[PDB]
Amino acid sequence: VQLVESGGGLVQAGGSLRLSCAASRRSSRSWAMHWVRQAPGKGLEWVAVISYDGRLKYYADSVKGRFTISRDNAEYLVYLQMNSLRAEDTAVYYCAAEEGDGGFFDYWGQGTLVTVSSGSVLTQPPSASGTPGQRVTISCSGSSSNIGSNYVNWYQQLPGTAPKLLIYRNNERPSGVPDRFSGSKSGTSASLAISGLRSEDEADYYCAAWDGSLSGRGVFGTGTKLTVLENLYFQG
Ligand SMILES: CN(Cc1cnc2nc(N)nc(N)c2n1)c1ccc(C(=O)N[C@@H](CCC(=O)O)C(=O)O)cc1
Repeated sequence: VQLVESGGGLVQAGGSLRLSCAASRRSSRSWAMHWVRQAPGKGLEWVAVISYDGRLKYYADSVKGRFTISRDNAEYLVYLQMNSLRAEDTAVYYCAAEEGDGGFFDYWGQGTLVTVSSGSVLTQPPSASGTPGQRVTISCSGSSSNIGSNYVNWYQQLPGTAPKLLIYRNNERPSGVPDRFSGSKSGTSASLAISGLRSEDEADYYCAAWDGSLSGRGVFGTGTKLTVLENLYFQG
């Protein structure tokens, strides 16, 4: 199962660009489909969601009134129509899939880059580091409306790759995520714990929840860059 975005490229400010998200296989389950974007060198920003039947849509405040999400279930395509494009919309655009109302993105496309030419917040520590074998913790603090009212998920983004689900529903691990990774949630905060730190763990880590009067909008944490130091932690 592979999601494939297309339609990216260079576009003039004020123009309209339509992105598409296709799937390598069809599913018997019902999937809400999302768009998530990431400006070069910046964090993930949730953009929009469409319900399985197209009845319900939600948008981030930064794109409301300009972007339209739609889907063609017969052709098995999801669209993001980006109108009135601004320089600030320059980003890699991912389409992501959520089964029903689970609240976590199981599948991500590779993303498509959009360059526009002009010529509440989940707080995370910006940087974390440790030596091999050590245990590192990464906090994510929100409010009663987001973390205090929803499951918290965690996503890992290795350099030059699409984000991947790491922890869902506060503390559950997908198949293929070792028990070294563990999540917890208490009140308005959550934390990701990485024990037995390894070189492969060097990546960006994002917490994620939902917000709004009915938690209809997605929200990603500010992001934490984890560095696995090429150093010992003995005294000497
Ligand atoms: C999330 N999704 C892609 C998906 C779903 N709905 C869409 N809906 C629209 N309108 N457009 C798409 N791009 C689209 N893509 C999936 C998810 C899982 C499976 C999948 O695991 N299929 C298994 C069978 C198990 C299953 O049905 O889930 C297989 O072997 O083919 C396929 C597609």
